[PDB]
Amino acid sequence: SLQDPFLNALRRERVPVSIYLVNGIKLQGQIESFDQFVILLKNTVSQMVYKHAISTVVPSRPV
Amino acid sequence: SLQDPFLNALRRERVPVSIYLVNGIKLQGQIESFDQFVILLKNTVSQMVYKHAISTVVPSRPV
Amino acid sequence: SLQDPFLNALRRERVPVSIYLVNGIKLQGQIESFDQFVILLKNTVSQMVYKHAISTVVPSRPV
Amino acid sequence: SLQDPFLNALRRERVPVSIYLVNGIKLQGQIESFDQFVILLKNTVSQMVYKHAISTVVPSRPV
Amino acid sequence: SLQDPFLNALRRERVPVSIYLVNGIKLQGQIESFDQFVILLKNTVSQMVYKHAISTVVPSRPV
Amino acid sequence: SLQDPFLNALRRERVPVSIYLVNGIKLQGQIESFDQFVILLKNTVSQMVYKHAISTVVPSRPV
Repeated sequence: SLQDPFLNALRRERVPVSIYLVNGIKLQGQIESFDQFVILLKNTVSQMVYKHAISTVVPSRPV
Repeated sequence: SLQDPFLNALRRERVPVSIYLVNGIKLQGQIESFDQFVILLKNTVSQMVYKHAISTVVPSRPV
Repeated sequence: SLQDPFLNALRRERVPVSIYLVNGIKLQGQIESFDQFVILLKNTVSQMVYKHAISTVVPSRPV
Repeated sequence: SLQDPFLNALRRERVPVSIYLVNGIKLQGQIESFDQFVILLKNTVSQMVYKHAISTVVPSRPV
Repeated sequence: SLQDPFLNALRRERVPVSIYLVNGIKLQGQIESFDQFVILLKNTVSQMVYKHAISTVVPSRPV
Repeated sequence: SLQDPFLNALRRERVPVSIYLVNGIKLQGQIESFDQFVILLKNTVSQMVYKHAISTVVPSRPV
């Protein structure tokens, strides 16, 4: 399983990520937390993103 | 695990939220209730939103 | 479970609803019936709507 | 399950239906066959439609 | 029960098909292979199409 | 199944692929890794792509 270690790295390293949604919208922030269905992306406020609506998670720099 | 405590906080605190749909539409209101598949968003009327159609849930202020 | 009591109320009360689809289209009618996957929306004819394509169900008045 | 008796009627009665897709596209023809995942819509040729891509099935007249 | 015989025919007969995606995009080629999640569509190269992203499979002539 | 051998080939051969997303976006890079839900596409950085958001995987040359 790749998803947990990948999201976990981005979390620990408080890396600025771009979460791209299935509709094309680009969300940005740091990954605050995550579970099986959602990812909490912190920014001005924490927003709960559903994984099912995420197409791709792009770190802003190598990890 | 994240989703339930997160939606639960927004509920108790009767916090104005913006639910963004996969189609880009922004719904607004307070979270009245929720289960495994839907979230009741109260406004002028209660509307049943399917989670599968939700991309992101954004509280209008920190919690 | 919120979905079943919610759709059930709209049914019994023969309330005019607007079913919004993931593509943005707004369907209208009364909820004739429903099961795990589809909702029968009566109008001129009964049309079978797949829940997976529904974003939000909006009653035309409080219930 | 409402889906099977509903599609079955449309089949037996060889009723002209409009299948609306999640992308907004309107397909037309008669329902030739169907199973748990797909519907064969006959027209000039039989096309296999995935139910997951169908938003709504609209008969061209009451049944 | 319909999907396998249908794709199997298109395969054996090496029939030019149009695979329409949920996003509207039209793919073309012959069905090289398929299992239960994805379809190999041969063209200039073989491309793996996810069935979940396919709305409709349209043969270019009757079968 | 064919997904695993197909992605595995593209991996071993470090073949430039185009992953097309359900939103129309074309991702490019080499397949670094993959599991049941996601594909790590290496580029400038590794990005985690959800398979559910992938429509088609197109190698840049035959394999």
